[PDB]
Amino acid sequence: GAQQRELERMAEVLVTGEQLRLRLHEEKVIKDRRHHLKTYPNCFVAKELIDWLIEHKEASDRETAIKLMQKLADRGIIHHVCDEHKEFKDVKLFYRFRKDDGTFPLDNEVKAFMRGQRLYEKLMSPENTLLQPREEEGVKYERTFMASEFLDWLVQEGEATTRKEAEQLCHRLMEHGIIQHVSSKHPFVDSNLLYQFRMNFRRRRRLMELLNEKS
Repeated sequence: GAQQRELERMAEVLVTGEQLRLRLHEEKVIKDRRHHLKTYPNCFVAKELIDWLIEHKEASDRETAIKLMQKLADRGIIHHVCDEHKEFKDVKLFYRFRKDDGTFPLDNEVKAFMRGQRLYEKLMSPENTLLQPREEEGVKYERTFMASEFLDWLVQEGEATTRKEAEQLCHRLMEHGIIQHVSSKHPFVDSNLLYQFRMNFRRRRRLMELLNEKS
């Protein structure tokens, strides 16, 4: 129980950080920037991001905005572009998302959540209606999939090169609480059995959730 809850807290930070990284690229808060005759690619200015967080009503004041970003720095989501400041400071210093320079601190559980995120985005797209409601024993379940059909899809979509690899991915998703069997706890089996996502990758997190307990 405790370990699953801790992983879920980890997943909330990964999802929140990633949702933010994408918005800041689209808004051009992250871009290539000059300082002392050099160009620093894919970075943001700390003081500017604080301005932006307040403008977009993600934080009420600078003090709180800073706590939000310090959390992302502590969690390995962002870092100073030259690794010269562990503190997130409200000044003209440049910081970068670790995904954007290939320095993200990876482990097997992080990898699973990132795969899950990438999968779920596809399952939310207008062209994909694999996830379907199903009823079993007078109870209706939302957004279900048959295990076998989900493996077919993973290979079709290029998320796995083979069915074995697709099955292994699903075992990892199950292990880390990302998917679950419908109705009762059960392992993932390539089969007629029904599963659904347990982790929610759709919801737009409020950045203030980063100050939630044990985040």
